[PDB]
Parts: sequence; C-alpha cells; structure tokens
Amino acid sequence: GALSYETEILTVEYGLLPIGKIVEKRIECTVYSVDNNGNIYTQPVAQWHDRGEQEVFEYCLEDGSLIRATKDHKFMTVDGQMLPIDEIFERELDLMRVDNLPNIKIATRKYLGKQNVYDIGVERDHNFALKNGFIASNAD
Repeated sequence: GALSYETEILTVEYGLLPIGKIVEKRIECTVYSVDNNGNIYTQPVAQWHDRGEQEVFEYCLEDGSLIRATKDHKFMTVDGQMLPIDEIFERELDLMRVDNLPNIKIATRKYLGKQNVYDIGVERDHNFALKNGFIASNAD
C-alpha cells in the first residue's frame, strides 16, 4: 500500500514533510513510531518507496481531516490492530492517534483516481506518524 504525494509525515529534523518529497529526494530523516505498549519512539527512515501510479481514495475523518491512500495501506486502530484503511472505513473502526488525542472514525470515502504514490520503510515496528497523529503501518 501507499500514500498520496502530499501526505505529511512528522519528522524530528524538519517537522512535517510531504512523503512524496521525502521519497523523491531520499531525505534522511527521523520519524515517529508506536510500539505494542502504545508508546512513541523515534527511528530513521530506512527505505524510500516510489510505488508508481495507483488508485487513491480520500478518507474524510469525523473531524474533517483527510487521509489520501491506496485501499490497502494499513493504519492502526484502537484495539492495536493494523488494518487496511478501507477495512477500517468499512467496519467503522476508530483510528488510533498518538498517546492521548481523541480516537476518531472515518466518515466518508471518495475515489480520487490514479496518482503516483509513496511509502517509507523503518526497521522496528513498521509504522510512522502522519500529521494529526494517525499511525500508518506496513506490518505483516
């Protein structure tokens, strides 16, 4: 799975950067991850992935924030499961946010057609935080 170019990733060095720029420039940076105990820690980006043109859906959360992703990109839910975002939307599950922010559900889905999409890889846990504290995952 993969994320739209403009999806913003939290970094220690640079603050929020679009993942498309992080990948295209292979930016060396440190992102935020969550472990099984639900605690945050940092780690460097270890792989940069340009996944080419894929179908992108825009998921609009109850707070109005948007996540634009392929259907199969996993995200963390509140039971600590990492599930494809479309499944989270279809099963009406709350998305996990970092530490104590309110957990919220996806309200609607809108097809955006094919766009060039991106992913990053890390060495432990295989997840990373986006703007607003959502946790994108590529575990399993």
